[PDB]
Amino acid sequence: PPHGELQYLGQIQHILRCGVRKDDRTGTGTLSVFGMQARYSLRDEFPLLTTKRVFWKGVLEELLWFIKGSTNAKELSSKGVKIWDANGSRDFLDSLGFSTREEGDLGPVYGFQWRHFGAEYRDMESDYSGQGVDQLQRVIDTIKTNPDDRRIIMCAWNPRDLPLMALPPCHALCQFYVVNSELSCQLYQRSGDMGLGVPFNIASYALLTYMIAHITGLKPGDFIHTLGDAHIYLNHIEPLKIQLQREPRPFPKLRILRKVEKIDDFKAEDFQIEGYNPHPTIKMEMA
Amino acid sequence: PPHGELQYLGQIQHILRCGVRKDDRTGTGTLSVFGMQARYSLRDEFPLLTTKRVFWKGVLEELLWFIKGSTNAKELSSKGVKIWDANGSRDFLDSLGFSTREEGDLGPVYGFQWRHFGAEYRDMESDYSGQGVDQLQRVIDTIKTNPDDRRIIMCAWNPRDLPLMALPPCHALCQFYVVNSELSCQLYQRSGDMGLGVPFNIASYALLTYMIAHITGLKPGDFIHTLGDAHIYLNHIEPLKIQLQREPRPFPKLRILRKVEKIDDFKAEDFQIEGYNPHPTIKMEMA
Ligand SMILES: O=c1ccn([C@H]2C[C@H](O)[C@@H](COP(=O)(O)O)O2)c(=O)[nH]1
Ligand SMILES: O=c1ccn([C@H]2C[C@H](O)[C@@H](COP(=O)(O)O)O2)c(=O)[nH]1
Ligand SMILES: [Cl-]
Repeated sequence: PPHGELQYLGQIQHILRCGVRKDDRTGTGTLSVFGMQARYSLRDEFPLLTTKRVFWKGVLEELLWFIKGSTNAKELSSKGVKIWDANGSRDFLDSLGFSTREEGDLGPVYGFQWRHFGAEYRDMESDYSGQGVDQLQRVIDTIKTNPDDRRIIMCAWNPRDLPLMALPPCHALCQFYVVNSELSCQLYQRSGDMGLGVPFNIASYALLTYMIAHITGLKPGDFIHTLGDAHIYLNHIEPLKIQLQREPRPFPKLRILRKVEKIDDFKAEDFQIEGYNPHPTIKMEMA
Repeated sequence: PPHGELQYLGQIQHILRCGVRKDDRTGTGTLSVFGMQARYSLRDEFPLLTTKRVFWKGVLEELLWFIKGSTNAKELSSKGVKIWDANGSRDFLDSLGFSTREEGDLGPVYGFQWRHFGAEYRDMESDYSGQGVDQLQRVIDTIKTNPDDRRIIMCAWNPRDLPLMALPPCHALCQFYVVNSELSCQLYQRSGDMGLGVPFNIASYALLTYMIAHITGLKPGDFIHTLGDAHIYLNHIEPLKIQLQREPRPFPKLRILRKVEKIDDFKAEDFQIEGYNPHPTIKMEMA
């Protein structure tokens, strides 16, 4: 029975061989395929890639920051995870014509869309309690009451809010699915940087699934990752060919250390990755 | 190259062989698989299924009806297509608690979200011009000016609006992609009745791509159909095994009969399906 990591490595291989050359907004150049889908089993394994070290601290801390609805890069910055920092900087905000906005204000990105979809965004300090739709809690209650439901969706693509956003979300929607007591999740990702983004993104949605599984009493099933524009940046080709030579190692397991009742209650300390000794990190220049 | 239709038929097969029983509200039951993807080439052919007849005129009228932003079932019904009629009727509306709604008023469904995303829904009679995001035109404008864009999305899944819709959308979002003068489109369909609904859905989005390609000077590229809950109703199993007997006849072609430059300008008479040779319609009862 093949290693789950092979779905991912297979996709890189496919894009390297069949991707078509396609310029991008950043100017870097890509090899590009439109429309891909892979399936990672969450059953007694957590698919944290092993052919390079993935930023597990970043994934967990960033997901908790989404859960709490934060739209303040500094709030994540402070937990030791700098991934959003450039996007909240003075210069960049200015780049986009957001001169009035205070630094760190990312606008109505994921955390606001997850907890407050449709509320009038003001700034990153505002109290949004009980405004907009709480999609994350709705997904959880739907699972608890009607697992057969075919509309368990959370959606961060808000055409109305895109003008106000630092970055338009790559992870546009996700759907949950339950049969035989197993919770699955399919993410629609409109845009995937295969090198730097995608491994992080898989870990991030798998983690969401385990969290949701845990508070609804279900076992984690499958994470189905669907891609729009799946791309390898031209300058990721060499780092990736090195990656492609390494041997997958067993995926870690993910242990949740205490029974947790509300998704809001999860703390970073609740979670232990166990058995993860990946091949070394591989830097890939950000585009 | 294998017939495109085989993608669909092989999905039916997979669900028959591999799907798991899952209940729905009707008490029909389904076999179900979560997460599937098929690719239909649009180059010089049009995937209107041939192993049963597809309701092409329903497809074309319905798509033109969405493009106008209509949410009134009666406007479609006057074209000879009755697919939305039940959902707009006095008894149905009452069943949803829209006791005071004019009959035909579907609430903010596809047409409204496509043309007026995020406007406050009034009724099916209202003038909406100027309000909401005209996602369909924005997608068009973006294809002409910035074909490389990885953000060309139209979203019908509006959590704010769901409580007011006759039905929640099955097609939650679609993404467009351009490379080498070819326009592709991926649909994310959260829920697919494989027998009754999917061959229709496929024709629908293939048609839309053909329309947009036309007005932007592009060749049709690929249609990628992604599915969440891909299901066969138990009372379709037998009809489907009849269908699987049949061997696909070359897909017809779509000719568009005149130069049209605004998507609103398309009329049904503008389109000819040429060389469609389906086996007979197979009746499949609505769940
Ligand atoms: O979680 C994320 C965020 C971004 N990206 C990549 C995809 C693109 O390369 C780029 C976003 O830029 P656009 O697709 O918007 O051009 O970052 C990811 O892979 N994952
Ligand atoms: O364009 C459409 C609309 C509906 N359905 C099917 C999918 C489900 O069987 C049902 C919708 O019911 P829910 O998924 O909302 O329960 O209709 C389609 O296949 N295509
Ligand atoms: Cl990483």
